[PDB]
Amino acid sequence: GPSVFIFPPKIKDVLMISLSPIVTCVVVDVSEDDPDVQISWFVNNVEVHTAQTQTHREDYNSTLRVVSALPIQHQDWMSGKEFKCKVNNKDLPAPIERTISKPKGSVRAPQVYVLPPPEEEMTKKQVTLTCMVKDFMPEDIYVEWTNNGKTELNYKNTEPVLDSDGSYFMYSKLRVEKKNWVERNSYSCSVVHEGLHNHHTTKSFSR
Amino acid sequence: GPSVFIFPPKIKDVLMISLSPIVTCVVVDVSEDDPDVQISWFVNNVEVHTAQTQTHREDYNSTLRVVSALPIQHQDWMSGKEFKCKVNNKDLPAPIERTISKPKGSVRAPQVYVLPPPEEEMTKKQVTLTCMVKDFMPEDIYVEWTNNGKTELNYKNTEPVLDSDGSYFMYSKLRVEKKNWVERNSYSCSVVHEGLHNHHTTKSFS
Ligand SMILES: *[C@@H]1O[C@H](CO[C@@H]2O[C@@H](C)[C@@H](O)[C@@H](O)[C@@H]2O)[C@@H](O[C@@H]2O[C@H](CO)[C@@H](O[C@@H]3O[C@H](CO[C@H]4O[C@H](CO)[C@@H](O)[C@H](O)[C@@H]4O[C@@H]4O[C@H](CO)[C@@H](O[C@@H]5O[C@H](CO)[C@H](O)[C@H](O)[C@H]5O)[C@H](O)[C@H]4NC(C)=O)[C@@H](O)[C@H](O[C@H]4O[C@H](CO)[C@@H](O)[C@H](O)[C@@H]4O[C@@H]4O[C@H](CO)[C@@H](O)[C@H](O)[C@H]4NC(C)=O)[C@@H]3O)[C@H](O)[C@H]2NC(C)=O)[C@H](O)[C@H]1NC(C)=O
Ligand SMILES: *[C@@H]1O[C@H](CO[C@@H]2O[C@@H](C)[C@@H](O)[C@@H](O)[C@@H]2O)[C@@H](O[C@@H]2O[C@H](CO)[C@@H](O[C@@H]3O[C@H](CO[C@H]4O[C@H](CO)[C@@H](O)[C@H](O)[C@@H]4O[C@@H]4O[C@H](CO)[C@@H](O[C@@H]5O[C@H](CO)[C@H](O)[C@H](O)[C@H]5O)[C@H](O)[C@H]4NC(C)=O)[C@@H](O)[C@H](O[C@H]4O[C@H](CO)[C@@H](O)[C@H](O)[C@@H]4O[C@@H]4O[C@H](CO)[C@@H](O)[C@H](O)[C@H]4NC(C)=O)[C@@H]3O)[C@H](O)[C@H]2NC(C)=O)[C@H](O)[C@H]1NC(C)=O
Repeated sequence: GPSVFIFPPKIKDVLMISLSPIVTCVVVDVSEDDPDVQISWFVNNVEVHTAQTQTHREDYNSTLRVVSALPIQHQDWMSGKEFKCKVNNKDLPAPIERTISKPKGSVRAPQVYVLPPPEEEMTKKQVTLTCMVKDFMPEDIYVEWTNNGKTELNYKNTEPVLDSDGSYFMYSKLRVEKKNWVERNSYSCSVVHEGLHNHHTTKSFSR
Repeated sequence: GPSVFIFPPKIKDVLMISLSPIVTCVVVDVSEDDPDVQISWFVNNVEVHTAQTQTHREDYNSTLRVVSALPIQHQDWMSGKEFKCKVNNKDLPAPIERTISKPKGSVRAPQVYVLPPPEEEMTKKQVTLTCMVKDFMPEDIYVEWTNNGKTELNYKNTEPVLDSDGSYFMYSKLRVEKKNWVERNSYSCSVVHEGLHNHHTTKSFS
């Protein structure tokens, strides 16, 4: 029969009041001969009727996939309410129910540092700027590099790693032209995390 | 019936000639009522007879698990030969065969840099050293920090990340006593990868 997966909102979406967090319930292995799936949503066991649901074909193996997106209030996530999807179908011996909520635990703001290129790289045409983000809990975080406020082109993030004390760390690596680095630059690391004031902080090499 | 999974050697083991790389074949859902499975191993379709096999109980669900560990020659893995386990038993309708080999692809040696602590930490008793390992392919790598050659305790590695040019990078973070680092400079980053000369390099602060 079908299988159901449940997915949280993106951390940036739930921490920035201007964005639209969504909880998503995905039904896979739905039969082409029985596409009708009934999906019911609950918030702390109260049924709600606001989800947007769409069906598509998975050509890889001739099955259907149903995607149900529930728009949520930021504060319902942050306050630890439980979101539940209940999936019914003729091809199921019982409804499938999946639940998700913001895990309850310690909160510690990240310490953010920007590191210059290693000295040995300074003979190269392109150099590497590193943003160290550490000591944070929970692991959910959003990190980007920006230049003059514009979300940067060539950076890449590591995933968070569990440190020896139970906090997490990650690094963000930015490649830049050495010319741009030595000349007046505004490269900045920007971090979104629930432990920060206004859920956001930036670090830069200069003002 | 049973299911068979096959696992590669650890990258450090297969790159270091002093270590012992192993290819492992795991049979799950063996019946406690019929524990006997026959496992045969082949390298480039040549049967080999050196594997060590054990059986044990999985009490979670009253099944057995059989683990067969083939000690391999490093060059067989590195040259792209296929390793095959073949699992049989009197009640299977046909044997189950699993194969594994080193993935094909390009090789790029890592560039390794050590980064000092952020200047903000330099007023603290403990500081953070960073080893930046980048531009490598394939993603299989081993990275550690050492202190006067002794493998260090308090470091943690990121996993590799796919970079914009199809190569990989990672970082390794080590916490040290500041006094000790500024005085003795005893900490170095050691990297084991296919692309390096002797499959190894070490990087120190200058
Ligand atoms: C038929 O084919 C399909 C398709 O196959 C795939 O695609 C084709 C083209 C081929 O390439 C093929 O090789 C591929 O496999 C098969 O469908 C797949 O079925 C398997 C199940 O068999 C599914 O596997 C689960 O995947 C989960 C992860 O899914 C995400 O990530 C993968 C990539 O890593 C994506 O492919 C998926 O689409 C998912 O992506 C996420 O989707 C979210 C929802 O949209 C996104 O979030 C939303 O994003 C929007 C913006 O877009 C907004 O931001 C919203 O706010 C937000 O909500 C999200 O961004 C996106 N992420 C990414 C990274 O892209 C796994 O989580 C899951 O693992 C769990 O379950 C396993 C049991 O099945 C178990 O073994 C695991 O241990 C794990 O168990 C859980 O563990 C946690 C703890 O960690 C516990 O809490 C739980 O208790 C426990 N739960 C359970 C249930 O056990 C599965 O591995 C796969 O998702 C699915 N793919 C697709 C595309 O649908 C199908 O099976 C084939 N059928 C047959 C019969 O062969
Ligand atoms: C009865 O219960 C048992 C036990 O259950 C478990 O334990 C209990 C207590 C509960 O906690 C329960 O929740 C647990 O599940 C059940 O047994 C399990 O059965 C499932 C299958 O149903 C097995 O799932 C596969 O797992 C593979 C990964 O296994 C490793 O990682 C897990 C942790 O994630 C470990 O638990 C395992 O033990 C494995 O660990 C590895 O073991 C290696 C061998 O020992 C180690 O390597 C060796 O290490 C030594 C040093 O120690 C040397 O270095 C050697 O050199 C070296 O070789 C290795 O270090 C170690 N790793 C880790 C991290 O520990 C998955 O890979 C596999 O996925 C494939 O197959 C799926 C289909 O089954 C498919 O959907 C997946 O997509 C995936 O498919 C593959 O995809 C790739 C591309 O992505 C393709 O290339 C392949 O073609 C494709 N393959 C296939 C076949 O399609 C499975 O998920 C599970 O391992 C097993 N657990 C154990 C412990 O045995 C049992 O099912 C129950 N029975 C019943 C009837 O209920």
